[PDB]
Amino acid sequence: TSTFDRVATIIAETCDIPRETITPESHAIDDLGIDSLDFLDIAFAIDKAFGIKLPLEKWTQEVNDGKATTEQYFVLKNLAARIDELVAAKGALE
Amino acid sequence: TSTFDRVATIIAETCDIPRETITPESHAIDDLGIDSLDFLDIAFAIDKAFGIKLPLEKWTQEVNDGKATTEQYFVLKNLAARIDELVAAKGALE
Repeated sequence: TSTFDRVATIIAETCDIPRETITPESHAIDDLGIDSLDFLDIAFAIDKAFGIKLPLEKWTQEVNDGKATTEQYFVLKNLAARIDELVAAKGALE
Repeated sequence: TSTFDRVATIIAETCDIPRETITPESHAIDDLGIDSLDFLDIAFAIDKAFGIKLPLEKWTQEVNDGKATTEQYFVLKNLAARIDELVAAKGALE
């Protein structure tokens, strides 16, 4: 099962959002009716689901230091790529 | 300077929000025109400002486990109380 599909499922069940409406181009923020509280629930679910920790503070720092754009963290297809990166690192550690 | 006042200043300057409109009863979320991206900037600024880390994942877990309400984390007066608690702990460690 692809990382994105796993993410879509998590989001759909975490915020009761119709799975069919979630695409790789959707956003984990300001979209799908996802409010701030909803997003924190998504980040929580993703962390436990993949055994990782979305480093929100670190990401915010990069977007401010001009080292990243919001799209690379919140666009679902890219969020999946961020998760794969965090998984690879956590895997090595394990 | 009170913890709340410090928080109000941070929020005002982080999201360019008129300080006069920030009260102890305001919310760090779904209020003051604060969107999800704005909130993450606020959490970031608070962490560095007080030398602490707002444990967002842990809080989300408590609100889900029925061990806490959103009000005790996002209502500014209460957020200030959460910060004072995190500071006390960090202080002891230091």
